[PDB]
Amino acid sequence: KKCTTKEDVLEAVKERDVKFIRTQFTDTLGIIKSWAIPAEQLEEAFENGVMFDGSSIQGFTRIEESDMKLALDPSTFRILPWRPATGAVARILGDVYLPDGNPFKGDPRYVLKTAIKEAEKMGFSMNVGPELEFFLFKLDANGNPTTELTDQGGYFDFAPLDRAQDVRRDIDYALEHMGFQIEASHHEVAPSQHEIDFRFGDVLCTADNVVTFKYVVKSIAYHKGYYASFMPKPLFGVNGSGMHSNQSLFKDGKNVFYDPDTPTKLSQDAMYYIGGLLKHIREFTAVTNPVVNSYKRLVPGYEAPVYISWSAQNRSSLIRIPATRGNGTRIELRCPDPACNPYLAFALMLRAGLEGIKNKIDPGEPTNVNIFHLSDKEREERGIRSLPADLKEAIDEMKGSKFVKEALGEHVFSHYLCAKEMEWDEYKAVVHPWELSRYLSML
Amino acid sequence: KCTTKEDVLEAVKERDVKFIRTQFTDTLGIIKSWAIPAEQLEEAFENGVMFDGSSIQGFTRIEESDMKLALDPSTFRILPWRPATGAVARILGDVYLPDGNPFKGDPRYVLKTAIKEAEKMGFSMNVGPELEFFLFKLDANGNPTTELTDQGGYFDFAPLDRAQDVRRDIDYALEHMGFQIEASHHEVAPSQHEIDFRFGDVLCTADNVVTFKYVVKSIAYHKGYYASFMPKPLFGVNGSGMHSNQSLFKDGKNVFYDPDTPTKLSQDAMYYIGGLLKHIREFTAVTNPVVNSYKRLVPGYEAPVYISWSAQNRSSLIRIPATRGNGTRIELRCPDPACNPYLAFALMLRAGLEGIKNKIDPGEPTNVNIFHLSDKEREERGIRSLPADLKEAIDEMKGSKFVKEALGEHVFSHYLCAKEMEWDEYKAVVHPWELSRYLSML
Amino acid sequence: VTFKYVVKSIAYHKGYYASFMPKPLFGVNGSGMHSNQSLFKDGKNVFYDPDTPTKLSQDAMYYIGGLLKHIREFTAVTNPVVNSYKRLVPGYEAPVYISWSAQNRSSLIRIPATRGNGTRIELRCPDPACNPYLAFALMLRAGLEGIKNKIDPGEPTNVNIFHLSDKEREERGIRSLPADLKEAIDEMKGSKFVKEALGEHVFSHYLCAKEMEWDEYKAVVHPWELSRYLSML
Repeated sequence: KKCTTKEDVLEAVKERDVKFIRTQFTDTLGIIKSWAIPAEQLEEAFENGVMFDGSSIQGFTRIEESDMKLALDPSTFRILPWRPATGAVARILGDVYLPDGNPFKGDPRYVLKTAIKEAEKMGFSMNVGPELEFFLFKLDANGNPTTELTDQGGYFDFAPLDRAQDVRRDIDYALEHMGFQIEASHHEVAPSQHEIDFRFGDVLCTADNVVTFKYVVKSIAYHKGYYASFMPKPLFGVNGSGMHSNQSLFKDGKNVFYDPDTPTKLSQDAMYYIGGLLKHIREFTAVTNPVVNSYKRLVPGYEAPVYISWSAQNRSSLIRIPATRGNGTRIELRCPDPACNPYLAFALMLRAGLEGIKNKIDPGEPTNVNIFHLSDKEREERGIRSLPADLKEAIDEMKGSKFVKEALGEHVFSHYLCAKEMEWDEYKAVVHPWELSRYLSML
Repeated sequence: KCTTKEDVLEAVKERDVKFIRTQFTDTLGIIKSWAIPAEQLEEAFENGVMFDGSSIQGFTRIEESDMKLALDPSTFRILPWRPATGAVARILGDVYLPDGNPFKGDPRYVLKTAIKEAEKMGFSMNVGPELEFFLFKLDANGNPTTELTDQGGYFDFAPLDRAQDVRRDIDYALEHMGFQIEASHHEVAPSQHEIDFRFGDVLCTADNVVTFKYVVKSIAYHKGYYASFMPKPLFGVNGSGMHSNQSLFKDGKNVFYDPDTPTKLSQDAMYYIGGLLKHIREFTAVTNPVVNSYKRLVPGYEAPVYISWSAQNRSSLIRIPATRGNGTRIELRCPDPACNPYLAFALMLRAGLEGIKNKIDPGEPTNVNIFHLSDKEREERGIRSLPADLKEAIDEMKGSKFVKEALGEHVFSHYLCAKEMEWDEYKAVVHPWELSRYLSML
Repeated sequence: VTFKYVVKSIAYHKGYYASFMPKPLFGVNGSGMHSNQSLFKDGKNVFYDPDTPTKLSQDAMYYIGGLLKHIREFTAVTNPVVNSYKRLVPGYEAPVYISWSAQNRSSLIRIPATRGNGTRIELRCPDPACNPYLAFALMLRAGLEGIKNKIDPGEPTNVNIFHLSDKEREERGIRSLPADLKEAIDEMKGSKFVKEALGEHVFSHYLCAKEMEWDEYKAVVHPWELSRYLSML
């Protein structure tokens, strides 16, 4: 049954011996945040809100407002798929308020809700189906994460068939009976790599679910003796991990990307939505691909795209349009990796698409050729631009962008860019073992 | 018997089936799968399932990659393990392009076309396959090795230790998903085993050979061992083959049997053999698919490296067992377990059919030891060899119109480009045998 | 011959090892024995012709033509072991394509800039495992029949041969050296030119021993096979 009121939640806590409640939120960068509330404190939390330190979201960097209130949302209450001896555990989410009663604009979830409100002002709602690729590694003798493989299978192989076969099934079962409604899962291209495909769904509940997925999957794997890694590129020379984001807009339950009267059966407003996405994706690549290691995945030779193009036929464009029509018409954006903040990243896809629809942004021609095999002049003649090559280059693009600044809000915009600037400055000064291998003998 | 999607959904509910697995192969015989939650199954039966065709045909080309699997309810089978989370089952189906026509690059589709062509003459094919594997140890980290589990030989009662129980559990698991073993025995090499399955229609049999490999492997892994289907994992002992016994039936009767001929074989039996002998060189690349396959096809062991048929010599490339009647059969001995069985059985079927349509004489049987003859002696007999390595098998197949039409152009070309890349990789490797032979010498 | 065991003895005695394997390490250059040769007659270089624009005699061209006509027939002499054909793979110094040129320095046969007395032809396929007596004997025999029979070597190949298609090479008629020792053995087994130049004794002794060598190698199961297939099949 569906939890709608706090009394539904409080009744369900009683009936199922739920002993601890975990809040679930993200900081600016997409790190999963939480704290533990005993069941005994929960009714008061529904009454007065819960005070907490906003530095958890916005960092310690600046003197700003820091005592926030979490107004719990009973419809986000969901029992977690493990039963400790101590009792059942659940998660819940909420809205963060400043002491004056105004919503805190720096919560990524509020940022998505404002994009939702914009789409609603135009009569639209957005669905998303994410595709989460990940790696299943071994723990070393101390229980630490490693990159040790659990299998050497490839794309859609029925692998692994040892003990890890049971762990993979466990992860699937836990999500399904949490209530995820997985559509499918397969082995992906690289050794020990996997993909679980979410059901298409309301964008807010989807972004909420992507965060929950990350730690449920890690906890299941850890407790079985394995490690689930959402690194974009843990291993050189094999495929990285992405989070392709299929999406569509609806006007009261009618897919707005479908139009049965056109030769492709795609609507005009679908193409404008693509045009807006292609117009701004460079300016927020730092959001969808947020760490240094993201751009080791954004290199040629694998499932990762590097060139800004759209296409139906070519399964490797940045924007790909599946063959499905009718209600399930969607466009797939392939560049994002799973290290991103899904709230900030879905919100900017939605804002970009809504601008393309509002401004009639023609996306141009589709690129059906292999873009890797082309020359610069051909790409230049085609006008085929490439995504930022590294995090610094992505940051600078974002820095100059008033679209991204408006969509995210100045708080989030500036907090994000400062911290990413600092991480690159830490990365750039490191002398890597590859440098000694190449240069120590030589120089 | 599973006949309808309503039979399946009821059995899924009744037997607590929580996960369904699809089951298919790519162009190169690799087994492929994805997992469907049992909550998705009713929608899957109604709408099909969309999946990436790069699973079957690879990534090397821009071609149609959005396929649809239409689930076939009569291929639903519960797997022989019971996880705490609930039961598991495998299912197959037919693959469709978005425009609604069948996808021709599916190896199962290639076999149906051979079945469909053979039905234009009123012929149907049965297969009883004999699968050899090695039961090896795992190392400390749970990974495969070639370390022996026993030192027994042909038809020995061995192992008698804990691996005695693994072998039994493997035979038990297959029998109780409905494989109907005829017999299993220890094979010539140490730690080598063979399971002989009952005769069935070639489509059911090819589906079951795919199921068998991952079932056997998963059972062995879960008991702490490894089941290996390499052709030649170990130098200087026997390799593993997939001998493929076959019968053709018409009007209910065995096409190969004739009670009135001296050997009690029908004429079409000899024509079927002639067709196989004519074309076998041209699809050794399919029945013997990897580089390691031609370390098994060297003289000295159970492997047949010469093209000939016989009833008397057990080691001829084509053998006729003494059984007559409705069980008259033809054993084609050269294949190994790495082959795509949909592609192998279809090519055998077409080749046999070609022999019957064009009345291809098989020539004389070879009743002697072909190894113990000279190179001129066998040329006196006109006895040819099977290709000596993968590159040679590739070159024989690239120039074959029979193979190209039987597989279709998409399969033919994909298969050849991939195998050509595999050989171009292997031929540049500097092996440790070369250092041992040459480092001091040169 | 003196060079190989003097170097080996010197190296051993100082704590090192000198290796003439054609290809001891994968993925880095193999080792060749490049063979510069010149013909002389009455104290003058047969290959040099001042009055031609290129300054190469017509006899130089006939000598290259003879080498090209016959190099496939005795690659098993110039490259005599299994490991020879792991250097005869694309990507490194070693040729695999039967061509000639001056401007391209990759060529199987190259003509350096040198003119006058130092005019020479360079054959780049041999490696230091070959028998120099047999390899030079067949070099000289092949070039001599090119001069005897006025064998025209065709056009030089100045482009990068790797960057072409088998249609491009089939258009140009650029053939490949034997890819492994078995292919070289078969090619030599049928050459009447190699048999007559070497004599029945050497010809048959050499081929029987090389076939025995191949049969031993072809049956071995290599670790590369266990890495690739053991977990997969």
